[PDB]
Amino acid sequence: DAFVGTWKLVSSENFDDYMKELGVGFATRKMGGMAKPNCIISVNGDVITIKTESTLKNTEISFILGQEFDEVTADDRKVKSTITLDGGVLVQVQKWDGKSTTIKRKREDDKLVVECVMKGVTCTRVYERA
Ligand SMILES: O=C(O)[C@H]1CCCC[C@H]1COc1ccc(Cl)c(Cl)c1
Repeated sequence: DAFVGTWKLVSSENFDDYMKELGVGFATRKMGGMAKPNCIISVNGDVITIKTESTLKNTEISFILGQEFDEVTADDRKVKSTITLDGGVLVQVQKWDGKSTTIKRKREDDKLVVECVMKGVTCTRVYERA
């Protein structure tokens, strides 16, 4: 839709702090921090696929909106994830061990903007079309 495409990371603010609040260790933070992934979003009927590709680590999720699914995150958390579409924003919550984080993906001009919150920490990542 507005989201379908191949997107390349162009900016990131507060991602180290976000990863620290998730409990990610120093080695993984160091690798994730200077990664510049691509994010490839596609849709086939009810099923949306988001692939994240980078030199040291790739991930993929496929989901139906509103249907919880199991996910292994890039930092190896085992989470229960739910994604909905709200006012044109893809809103993802991850739940594990009584904790949660939310990841909002939105389209703004030429940007795919990703806002990630864990407790008091807010990270903003911007992708542009490859
Ligand atoms: O920008 C995003 O898509 C956000 C979304 C939420 C998880 C956190 C980010 C994913 O972050 C990384 C960062 C580095 C690597 Cl190498 C990989 Cl596979 C994922």
